[PDB]
Amino acid sequence: KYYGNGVHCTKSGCSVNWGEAFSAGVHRLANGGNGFW
Repeated sequence: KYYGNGVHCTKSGCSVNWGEAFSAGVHRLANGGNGFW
């Protein structure tokens, strides 16, 4: 179960793939590049 924050609970345990979250953050962060909405 992804929590829209690189946080998934697999095999009955919540953890962070990080690289998955990092990809989430970059999408949000790298979106505000001067323009181009």
